Formats: sequence, structure tokens, C-alpha cells
Amino acid sequence: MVNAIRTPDQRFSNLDQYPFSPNYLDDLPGYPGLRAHYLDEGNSDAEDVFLCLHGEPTWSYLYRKMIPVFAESGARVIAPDFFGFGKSDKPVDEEDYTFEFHRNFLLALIERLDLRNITLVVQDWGGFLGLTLPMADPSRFKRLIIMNACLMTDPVTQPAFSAFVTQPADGFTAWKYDLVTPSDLRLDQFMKRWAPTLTEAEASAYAAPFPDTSYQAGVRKFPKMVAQRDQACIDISTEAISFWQNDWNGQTFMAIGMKDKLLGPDVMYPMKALINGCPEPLEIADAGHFVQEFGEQVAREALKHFAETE
Ligand SMILES: [Br-]
Ligand SMILES: [Br-]
Ligand SMILES: [Br-]
Repeated sequence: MVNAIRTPDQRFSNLDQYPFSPNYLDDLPGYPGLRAHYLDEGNSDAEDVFLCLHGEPTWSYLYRKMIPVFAESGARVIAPDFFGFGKSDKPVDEEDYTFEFHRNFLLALIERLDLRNITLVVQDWGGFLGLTLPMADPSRFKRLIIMNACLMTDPVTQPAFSAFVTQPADGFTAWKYDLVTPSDLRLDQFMKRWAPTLTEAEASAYAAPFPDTSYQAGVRKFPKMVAQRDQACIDISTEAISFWQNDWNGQTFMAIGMKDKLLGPDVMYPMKALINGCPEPLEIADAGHFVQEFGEQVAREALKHFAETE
């Protein structure tokens, strides 16, 4: 149905520090012919599930330093790849990717796997999309670990979640330029620039899902959605603000990548205030937009905080 392609499996043969076995979900309600990849580590019968949602232009490989930590604590870890990323199938037409297309996939994934006692772990698009999930089925969500992200509401409702789109010139403006303009986009080069701490091998892992341009429709469409937010995205995100403010009563942990020119303190503090009960954020000085690359520390501290509140 949705015209899509699949990344040859050989592309993933030499990943660095990615020993997690593949699991797949074929023909999800509303996603016929599409195969979604996800990780399922730790005790399958654990009473706690850490739902790790990735962003642009990464995949579950991003959480590779956090997964082991949550699993060692006795919890189950679910890290899916959005359609267009990682090992999931990738629609060829940008016009197929929308806010609700990625959101409904997440909701369908949760129902199918009947996830409960969820500790929502988000960053970037993982959060733009993830933070809107709980209000649809609140009984399923227990905790939240928020890293550099926010809600795609309109400029009037929350100016802090729109201002970063235009300024600074070297922030989202630069980011989106690097993504949507190159005819021959090299994500390993992109990530080495936006995550200066990565090694050559680690950057290669981010290029792995895309042999060429035809596999990058999902990558190109993401920043265009941050710039142009449809009505559903605005309504859904606006309704999500009211949820975190008036309905949320779970444990929360926040971590900020201080060097992030896109979703740092400017967006994160307004966010912290919107989330009822959100404590004092952990500020990681050396971290940029991809906080998960400094994720072992985030993961460990989040567990300590969660335990001290048990
Ligand atoms: Br970095
Ligand atoms: Br690439
Ligand atoms: Br983006």
C-alpha cells in the first residue's frame, strides 16, 4: 500500500556496540505491508518497561548506552525505529510521513505489545511525538525521562517552542539546512558535526540505515514538520500540554544537554514548568542535542531518582 523500501540487512553487519537482537512487527493496524523494527531487551516479564523513543535523524542505535543500564536494573526495554529509520521500512514519499502517521504507529505498537508500567524516555521527535501518547491511555504510563525536547504547539500558546526555529542561525536553521538541502546527504558526516564526540565507527552507524537518497524521505520530512506544523499536530500538542500540567502525577526526571543550540535551556525550562512534579533538571555540560550519547549517566541517575521516590 504505502510505497516503501527496506534497507538490506548487510548494512547493519558491522555496527559498533549494537549487540541487540532484532524484533519486528508486520502489518500493524493502519500500517499494511510495513515492517517495524524494535528492540526488546531485559526481562520480558519485568514490571517496568522503558519505552525509548529516538528522533531526527537517528534510530534505536542512539539508546545503545542507555539500554544496558535499564536492563541491568531488572526492567524491560523497548526501543522502536520509526518508519523511515533504523531497521524499519521506509516509505519513499515524504508526503506519507505526517505527525499522526508517526503517532498512530506508536499507539499501535503499544497496544500490540500491550505495554504497561511504562517509563517514557524521550528526546527530539521522540518527545514531540512521545509526550502526546499518555493522554490517549494514561493507565499505561508510570514515569517519564525527558531529554532535550518539547511540544509542537503553535507560537502563541508557547513561544519558546517556536522561537528556536528561526534563531540562532546556527541552531535549527543550520540543522534543517544540513538535512533538507543536500542532494547526496551523508548522515555520518551530519552526526559527526552535530555530535562531535562520536567516533568514526559510531557515525557510520547513523549512515547504515540509508544506502542512498531514496531511503531518506523520512529524514527529509522531519525538520519540515518542525517548521510547518499541521492543524492536528498543533491541536494534539496543545492538548498534551494540559495533560502534563493538570493530569500527570507520575515520577519525572529531566536531563538537559547544555550545548544544544536547538532544544537546550530555552525550551527545557519552560518544559519543566509545564510538567507537573518535574524536579530540578540534571544539566550535562558536555552534552549537545544528542544527550543519549552521554546516556549512561542519564540512565543511572534517572534510576537513582526513581528509586528514591519509590
Ligand atoms: Br555530542
Ligand atoms: Br546517509
Ligand atoms: Br527535525
